[PDB]
Amino acid sequence: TRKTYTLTDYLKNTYRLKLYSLRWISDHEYLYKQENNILVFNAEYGNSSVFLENSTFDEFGHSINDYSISPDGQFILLEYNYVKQWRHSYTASYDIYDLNKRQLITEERIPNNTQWVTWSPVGHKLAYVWNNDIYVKIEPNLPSYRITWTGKEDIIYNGITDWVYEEEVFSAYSALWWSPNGTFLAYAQFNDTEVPLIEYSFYSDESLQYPKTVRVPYPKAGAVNPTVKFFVVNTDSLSSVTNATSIQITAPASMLIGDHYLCDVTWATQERISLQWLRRIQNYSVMDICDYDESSGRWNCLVARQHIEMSTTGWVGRFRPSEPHFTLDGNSFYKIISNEEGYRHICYFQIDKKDCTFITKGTWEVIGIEALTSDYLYYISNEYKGMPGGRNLYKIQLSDYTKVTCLSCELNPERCQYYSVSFSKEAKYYQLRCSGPGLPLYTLHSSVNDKGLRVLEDNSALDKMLQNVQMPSKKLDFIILNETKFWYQMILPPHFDKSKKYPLLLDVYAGPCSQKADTVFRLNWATYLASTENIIVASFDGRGSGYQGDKIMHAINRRLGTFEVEDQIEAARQFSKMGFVDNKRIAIWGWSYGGYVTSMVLGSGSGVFKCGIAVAPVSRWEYYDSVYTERYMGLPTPEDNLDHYRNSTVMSRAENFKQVEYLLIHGTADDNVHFQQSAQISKALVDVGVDFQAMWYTDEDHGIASSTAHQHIYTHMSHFIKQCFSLP
Amino acid sequence: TRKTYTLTDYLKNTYRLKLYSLRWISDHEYLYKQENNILVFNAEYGNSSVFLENSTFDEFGHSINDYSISPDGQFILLEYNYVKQWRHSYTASYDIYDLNKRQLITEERIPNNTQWVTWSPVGHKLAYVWNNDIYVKIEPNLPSYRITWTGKEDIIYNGITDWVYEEEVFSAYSALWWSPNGTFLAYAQFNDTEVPLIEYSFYSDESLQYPKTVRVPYPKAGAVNPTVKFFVVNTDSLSSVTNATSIQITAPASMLIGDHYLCDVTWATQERISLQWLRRIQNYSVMDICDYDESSGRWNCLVARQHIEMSTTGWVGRFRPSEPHFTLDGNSFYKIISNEEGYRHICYFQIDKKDCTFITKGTWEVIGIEALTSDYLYYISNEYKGMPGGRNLYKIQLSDYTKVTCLSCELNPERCQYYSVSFSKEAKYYQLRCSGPGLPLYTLHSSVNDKGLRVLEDNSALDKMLQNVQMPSKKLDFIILNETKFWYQMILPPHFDKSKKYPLLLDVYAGPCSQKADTVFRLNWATYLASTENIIVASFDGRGSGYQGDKIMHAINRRLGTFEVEDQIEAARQFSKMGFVDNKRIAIWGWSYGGYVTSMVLGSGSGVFKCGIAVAPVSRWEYYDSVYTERYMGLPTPEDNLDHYRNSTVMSRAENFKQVEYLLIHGTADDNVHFQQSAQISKALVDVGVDFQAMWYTDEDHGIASSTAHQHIYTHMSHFIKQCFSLP
Ligand SMILES: *[C@@H]1O[C@H](CO)[C@@H](O[C@@H]2O[C@H](CO)[C@@H](O)[C@H](O)[C@H]2NC(C)=O)[C@H](O)[C@H]1NC(C)=O
Ligand SMILES: *[C@@H]1O[C@H](CO)[C@@H](O[C@@H]2O[C@H](CO)[C@@H](O)[C@H](O)[C@H]2NC(C)=O)[C@H](O)[C@H]1NC(C)=O
Ligand SMILES: *[C@@H]1O[C@H](CO)[C@@H](O[C@@H]2O[C@H](CO)[C@@H](O)[C@H](O)[C@H]2NC(C)=O)[C@H](O)[C@H]1NC(C)=O
Ligand SMILES: *[C@@H]1O[C@H](CO)[C@@H](O[C@@H]2O[C@H](CO)[C@@H](O)[C@H](O)[C@H]2NC(C)=O)[C@H](O)[C@H]1NC(C)=O
Ligand SMILES: *[C@@H]1O[C@H](CO)[C@@H](O[C@@H]2O[C@H](CO)[C@@H](O)[C@H](O)[C@H]2NC(C)=O)[C@H](O)[C@H]1NC(C)=O
Ligand SMILES: *[C@@H]1O[C@H](CO)[C@@H](O[C@@H]2O[C@H](CO)[C@@H](O)[C@H](O)[C@H]2NC(C)=O)[C@H](O)[C@H]1NC(C)=O
Ligand SMILES: *[C@@H]1O[C@H](CO)[C@@H](O[C@@H]2O[C@H](CO)[C@@H](O)[C@H](O)[C@H]2NC(C)=O)[C@H](O)[C@H]1NC(C)=O
Ligand SMILES: *C(=N)[C@@H]1CCCN1C(=O)CN[C@@]12C[C@@H]3C[C@@H](C[C@@](O)(C3)C1)C2
Ligand SMILES: N=C[C@@H]1CCCN1C(=O)CN[C@@]12C[C@@H]3C[C@@H](C[C@@](O)(C3)C1)C2
Ligand SMILES: *[C@@H]1O[C@H](CO)[C@@H](O)[C@H](O)[C@H]1NC(C)=O
Ligand SMILES: *[C@@H]1O[C@H](CO)[C@@H](O)[C@H](O)[C@H]1NC(C)=O
Ligand SMILES: *[C@@H]1O[C@H](CO)[C@@H](O)[C@H](O)[C@H]1NC(C)=O
Ligand SMILES: *[C@@H]1O[C@H](CO)[C@@H](O)[C@H](O)[C@H]1NC(C)=O
Ligand SMILES: *[C@@H]1O[C@H](CO)[C@@H](O)[C@H](O)[C@H]1NC(C)=O
Ligand code: NA
Repeated sequence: TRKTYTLTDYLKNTYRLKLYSLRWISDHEYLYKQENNILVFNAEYGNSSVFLENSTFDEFGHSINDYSISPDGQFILLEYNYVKQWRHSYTASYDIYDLNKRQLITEERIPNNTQWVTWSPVGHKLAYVWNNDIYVKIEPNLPSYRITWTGKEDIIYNGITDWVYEEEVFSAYSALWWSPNGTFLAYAQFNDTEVPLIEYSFYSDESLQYPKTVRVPYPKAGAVNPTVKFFVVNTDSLSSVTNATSIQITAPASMLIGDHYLCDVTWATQERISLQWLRRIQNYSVMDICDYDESSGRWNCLVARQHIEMSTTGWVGRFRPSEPHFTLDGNSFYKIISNEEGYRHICYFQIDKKDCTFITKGTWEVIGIEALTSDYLYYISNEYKGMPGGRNLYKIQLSDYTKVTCLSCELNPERCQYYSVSFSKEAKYYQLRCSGPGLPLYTLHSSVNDKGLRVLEDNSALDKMLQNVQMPSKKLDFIILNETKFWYQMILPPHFDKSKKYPLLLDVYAGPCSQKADTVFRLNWATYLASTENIIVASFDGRGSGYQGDKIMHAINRRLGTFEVEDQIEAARQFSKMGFVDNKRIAIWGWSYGGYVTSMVLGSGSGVFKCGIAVAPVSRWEYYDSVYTERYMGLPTPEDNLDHYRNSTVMSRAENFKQVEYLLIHGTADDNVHFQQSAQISKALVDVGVDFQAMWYTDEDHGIASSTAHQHIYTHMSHFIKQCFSLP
Repeated sequence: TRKTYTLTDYLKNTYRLKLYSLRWISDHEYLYKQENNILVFNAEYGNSSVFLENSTFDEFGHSINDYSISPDGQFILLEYNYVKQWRHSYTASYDIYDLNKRQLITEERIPNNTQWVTWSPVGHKLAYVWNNDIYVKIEPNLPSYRITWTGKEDIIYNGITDWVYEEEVFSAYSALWWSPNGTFLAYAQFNDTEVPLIEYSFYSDESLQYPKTVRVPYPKAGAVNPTVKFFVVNTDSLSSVTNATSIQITAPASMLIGDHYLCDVTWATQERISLQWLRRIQNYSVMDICDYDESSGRWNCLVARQHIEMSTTGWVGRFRPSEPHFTLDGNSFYKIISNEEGYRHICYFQIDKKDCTFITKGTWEVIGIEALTSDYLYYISNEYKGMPGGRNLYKIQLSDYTKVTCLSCELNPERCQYYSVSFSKEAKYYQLRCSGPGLPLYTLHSSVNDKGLRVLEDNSALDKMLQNVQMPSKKLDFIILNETKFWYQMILPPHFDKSKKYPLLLDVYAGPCSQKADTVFRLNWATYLASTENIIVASFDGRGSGYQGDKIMHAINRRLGTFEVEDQIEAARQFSKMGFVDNKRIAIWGWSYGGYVTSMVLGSGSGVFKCGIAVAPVSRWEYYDSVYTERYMGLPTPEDNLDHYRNSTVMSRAENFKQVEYLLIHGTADDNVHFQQSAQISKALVDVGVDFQAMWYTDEDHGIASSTAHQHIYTHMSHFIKQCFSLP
């Protein structure tokens, strides 16, 4: 009998997915790491040469974390002393290696404790942030020019985001944007002076006698938010003036009237930048398009070029307004926006005309715009077979919108229903990355004729390994509720027999615009539960879920902890009705938003679930950050939505936990969902005399992702589920 | 069949011990609160009068926490708005009621948030501490005189202790000492300027959006300690026009050479005060005896009147040097010190002679001196039947030390083997309080011929209730380790059958000078475990335990986490070989020092224990406070005892937890054993891949003592022990 996929398999990564991570350096060449050597590949022919031999930095004296080659290929930026901060942020040391001299640069080094570094998009200028101020080096071995003098720890951030902008607005630590040819450097400045601090203990190595208190400016719902300013500096003037002026571009009057955010920065041309601003009530956004005025040295944004994007049913964008993609001349752009039917499609704008033209339509959504040439726009959508959980690449002819070609749909339709893409610098080539439902498959293609050039990685090694394993299967389908299709997936045990009754674990996330039913191939905890423990692991996309239009997505507007919670309960009831589920053994688990929904479900008194596990749950919306929470909830004030903030807490449901077995887990150094949130759940449970199981993870953050903690948490959870389900 | 003593019985206090808490107000009368009325009793005859009717404060408008009648009976201090701080400290509001004119004083009230208040020992003066400064009121209706002006939150403490002095030196918040007739007020001042702060989160009610950070000056082992000064003020010469003059009494030269503590203050006469000082290396202490100089207004401590107390085998005193008991003229005193055989006995000192004379001797110890007259000294000891865990009252004739009379031994030998005592003002009467092995028994006696006047409370009500419950029994016995007897107790299930095998829980504390094997009657968690669950609950006093001489007590000097741990393992090994113990079901548990020892035992690799529970454990001595830790461990420096600090941690034993089931529990707001200690244990177990059970208690302190948390922890621990022992 073939072995199963065991817990140790998952935790030790015995069965490894191979990737093909390339970095395009031109329109026809990419870099790829093979046996620690960096190789340069010709895309057209597939031949390679050694770009940088793996012995080059043997005598460097530090383990190199990552590298970045300058666009002109003259220098390599070496990243070491990597110290992680939040989801995206980290600090590091940096050295620059001169590739032509084959020599490390030892003068005017990037300082230690540098927060962010980026090459210009052309050539080899560098911008970096150190002690919250911006510096620019025109040449790697020459002195830096200081751009800002206002940086102040935890207070003023120049060219980097604060906590909430990193996590919820930009999905990045960086807050600087080079113009296309590197002449201008645009940047944001955040001011957190009056933003309250989250404070928590960090215990460190056992050698530390007194715990440290970590203090991070973090606006919880309704609290004082950071303010923001936007500036542009001419880097070509730095060597000519003692102190080059950063020119401010102010937000429009419609934004200045109240609290607001900077939510997008996109350069259109060498002398034109677009900015999107979002009101703190996030159903109203404004794009300004601003041109450099050579005579005054200022940036001016004509009101005739200003574009309003608003929502009557919810917030603007999936998580924020979408980015524009400008035509080469910068006089028009394409942007994903919600159409009159509530489906997200590509609209084409002229910069000085307010009405746009939709170039795609239908009951499906465009996921992203991937590339734009003079003749074609390339985008990813879930159109194919009406499956919201699939992804394919399409090409639309700009001179004739009726001509739309699916580039990926039929390449391998059994194996490949979920694609992403990486285009070369001017879109001459593209790499397709298939991520399921079969094993991932990486292929290279030429744009001139859309022909497949070669297979880059087909995971044949893993395929061979998996043939000797009793792997689970995945079912993706839908149920019909109130004449609406809602999609679900099930990870099914090997040799699945529909005449038997299986225990079921509902794996929940269910946040707004989430999607937990898809065609992606995963090797995870669920794989083990199904393969070794014969547990069905199900997920369901109910009201609030994404990629299916605004009627579904905006259903939870101002009402988190309602329909998305109810729909998970209803999904479990419908799974029972299917006949192969032991109704005495239904469980639920989730992380973060999934931890909140798990806890809300367990506290609902539905009687459907025996047990559940919440990891790093939100418990009360007033504890979570302003940008995310208010997007869906508005403000926690009596004039706005306080009543619902107060009605949607886990704590208020404490008495109902007497009916279930609950395991509550949280990292003590979670900067995102504060340990506070679980500390309040446990206290409410103690106060009503509810017994439950708990586990804290010392010094772990939201990811509980250290090697040892990751192994420990899944091991602890596995015991809990197995006990609940009476599994030996 | 009759009922057992259940978990609910323990948690809801179904079976209540009655007390008889009296307050002596003279040599002949005491106060006793009965049905919220305060009565005055005549000791000779037992007749009473109502002193204060319960309905006197019906319209008060605040719930009264406690009361304190002035020594002259003219006034009553009413305590309300009680807010607990640490083990002893709290703040409260106070009102004074005039018992003669039957009215509340509304003039010059004691302020809210008062930290400490006390009547003078004679009359009706008041001293109180507010905002860390001392105030004196000569008459309750008159303005206070401000004594100190330097008080500053968390920095300068006048007349109250800081955290470490409260917990580990004085066992009290007060640092004020009135002279016997109230002329002088002596006080200490603590300076915590350079003492580091422990910081931890406090979550508060759900409504609090951001957790608070609590910061407490707390010296961990080897850190900067508070400094201390001592002063005396004459309260008879205070002025409304001039600031009060406090006279400093400085520490002896032998103390000033390095870090030191003030460890005892005891008035001898109206004009003579004794002080004991202790070096930070706590094996050297000095008593000064200081006389008021009426012509200069100074306090002079003659060097000829200094008394040195030191230890070559350990520290000085059980937890600190003992208090002196001065004769009427103050020219001599009696003090418990360790004799040349290492047994603590009463020594008689002349104030100006170096050599003292021991008045008691033998292989047993004096527990405390209780009263002193010109003819007799009254003391409690464990001499009787050579049982270190029993306690009886004795008197010794001061003119002939061979004449020692036991006053409690034979009163009721079967019921009463553990006594404490409360004497009237000049020792004319005494109340005996028997606390086991039978139900507590309170009796009143006259000293002149040791007549047993009357039974005050015999708990006959509880006896009647317990007749219908299957109660456990208690065996107190000894084992021999290496020619020395060491005592243990077992709480044995009802109908105990030595032909059956019972699971066994070892209930451990095992701190230095601890005693867990005694004759005290207790109704606690162990009562339930034995009565209802048929578990034997054993405790053992091994090396380091108290009341059996220094050979045993000082065995762990400079070596915590060694012999006291080994001896618990050895006791369990011996119990496991008894015919009535199931060697497959032996568990261990304890709180604080007991949590440390439990964890050290579970990490020993002994294989004797299946499971255990540690509650608020110490895990590493460098995390614990200076005064306690250094008493036993010296300083954590390479030149002193660092090596042993480093090899006595729980964390180093983590790998050995692989073969046990462990439950780790800690309150998040424990100001004493910081949550940090358990946070480091859990991290070490995670790092070696050991699974275990955990529970945090949000906002609970060292006691985990709120009604709801208390019920929850014992419920959780009960489930854990029952699961471990396979009990339904
Ligand atoms: C891949 O092969 C091509 C062509 O075979 C290489 O391009 C150059 O080809 C000329 C022939 O005219 C040779 O003289 C050179 O060796 C090549 N140029 C350079 C700059 O090396 C190409 O180099 C190969 N690409 C890689 C990445 O190895
Ligand atoms: C960041 O914002 C704060 C206000 O939150 C600014 O601080 C104020 O500055 C003015 C001086 O121009 C003072 O009069 C106020 O006392 C300050 N207010 C507070 C609350 O501190 C600060 O100048 C801003 N910093 C930057 C670089 O823009
Ligand atoms: C470069 O120019 C900036 C902008 O004028 C200077 O920043 C100002 O510095 C002064 C005092 O040092 C402050 O009063 C202003 O509030 C600052 N303004 C801003 C926008 O930061 C900066 O100091 C100059 N650097 C040098 C070397 O002169
Ligand atoms: C990058 O773009 C910038 C902005 O358009 C160019 O700078 C301008 O160059 C023209 C010459 O064609 C001058 O008339 C302007 O004075 C320049 N403007 C500014 C603001 O500097 C720049 O030359 C381009 N760089 C390269 C390398 O082509
Ligand atoms: C202790 O606190 C109370 C409440 O602050 C004080 O009571 C007074 O009455 C009301 C509320 O009960 C307050 O608004 C007044 O400010 C209080 N002041 C006075 C002068 O009556 C009470 O006075 C405080 N006691 C002392 C001794 O300061
Ligand atoms: C308490 O004791 C003090 C000190 O012995 C007494 O104060 C002395 O009293 C006599 C008068 O009989 C004076 O001659 C001394 O000068 C006083 N000394 C001081 C320091 O004040 C005091 O009388 C006693 N008080 C009571 C109420 O008995
Ligand atoms: C008090 O205890 C200390 C520590 O046990 C003793 O310290 C001695 O003196 C120095 C301290 O640096 C050490 O080098 C010696 O090794 C210690 N002597 C020993 C262990 O015998 C000190 O002697 C003690 N004091 C008394 C009065 O016994
Ligand atoms: C966990 N799910 C917590 C609590 C509720 C929201 N949340 C977040 O972390 C929100 N931040 C993001 C928002 C989206 C989706 C997730 C990844 C992210 O990068 C984009 C950040 C969570
Ligand atoms: N056992 C728990 C923790 C950790 C180790 C010492 N400790 C104390 O609380 C020490 N402080 C005292 C505890 C006991 C015995 C002494 C007097 C006491 O009041 C009660 C405080 C020391
Ligand atoms: C970075 O730190 C190291 C070690 O402290 C030091 O030797 C080096 O000079 C630093 N580099 C720079 C660029 O400051
Ligand atoms: C934005 O939301 C608020 C609260 O729901 C609402 O009052 C306002 O009308 C909305 N704006 C738009 C354009 O829908
Ligand atoms: C007790 O009795 C005596 C004499 O009978 C009496 O005078 C005295 O006041 C009484 N004491 C009390 C406290 O009632
Ligand atoms: C307290 O001690 C500090 C030194 O730690 C000293 O500077 C200060 O004066 C002291 N304060 C008082 C009131 O004694
Ligand atoms: C008493 O001392 C304080 C503090 O030094 C001072 O403010 C006050 O003026 C003094 N009062 C008199 C009467 O000297
Ligand atoms: Na009697």
